[PDB]
Amino acid sequence: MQIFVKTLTGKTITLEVEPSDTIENVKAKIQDKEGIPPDQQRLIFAGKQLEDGRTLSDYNIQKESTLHLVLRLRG
Amino acid sequence: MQIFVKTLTGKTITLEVEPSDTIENVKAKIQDKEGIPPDQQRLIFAGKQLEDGRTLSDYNIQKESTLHLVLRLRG
Amino acid sequence: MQIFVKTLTGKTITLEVEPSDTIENVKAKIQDKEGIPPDQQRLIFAGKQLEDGRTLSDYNIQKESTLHLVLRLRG
Amino acid sequence: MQIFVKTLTGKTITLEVEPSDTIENVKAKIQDKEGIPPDQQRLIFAGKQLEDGRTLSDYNIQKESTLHLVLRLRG
Repeated sequence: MQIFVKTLTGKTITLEVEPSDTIENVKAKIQDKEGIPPDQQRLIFAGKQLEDGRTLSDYNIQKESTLHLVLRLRG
Repeated sequence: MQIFVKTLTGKTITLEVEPSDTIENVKAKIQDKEGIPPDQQRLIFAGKQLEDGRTLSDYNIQKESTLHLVLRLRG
Repeated sequence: MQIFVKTLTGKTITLEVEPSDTIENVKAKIQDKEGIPPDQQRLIFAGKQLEDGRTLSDYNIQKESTLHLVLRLRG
Repeated sequence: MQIFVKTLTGKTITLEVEPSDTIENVKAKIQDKEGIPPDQQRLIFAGKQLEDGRTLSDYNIQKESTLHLVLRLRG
């Protein structure tokens, strides 16, 4: 299945994922596509920051769902 | 199976792959060999731009097939 | 299950892991969260240095256990 | 099983591996332990450079075998 990740300027990243993929896997795929390492990534769905160890289905993220990407800064 | 990845100068990278390998896997292997991360890579077969989440067999890419590698620039 | 990795100022990194995870996998997860590559990491449990090729269950590390993270320097 | 990776000054890296592990997997473990990425690594066993896609058993690499590590430079 396909989902989308959007930056805050509305730039979009298209991903191929499975419901059993962890949020961490999704971050790895974002790194694969954009060079942004997982530790610098926060993903948000329905206003909620998503935890690395949980799956997409845990958050009811289904096909064509849109996630939001923001940076994690040091400190 | 074995495939070749050619740069635009005709330089060749030899890879060992399975038809069920994703294009992303191939890019990982190119990184394993040349240090070029996946997000900087564009793979082309028969003039067709190749997507990370799909497999080699999805494109009918066969033994001794040649992919072409070009860089992805920012913006 | 969830474990905690503690830095020496008592800063905490929380991880979701399986007992069958290798120490190396844990290091990969720490890299996923903090950007610290595995080779720079030493993990300690009950005063004992943990080996990359071994599992968490090999060390009898269970849920809510605390590991300590230390740096590996050159030479 | 256990194998050894030796530099040309004879410093040793100890690895635990499977016969079904690829040469690339070993290079990944060498990166995990020393921070040297696979593309900069050449491994030598029995006077021959080892190809990433082969398994250890393809080269008849056995328990207590020692591989030799040399750098790959740009050309």
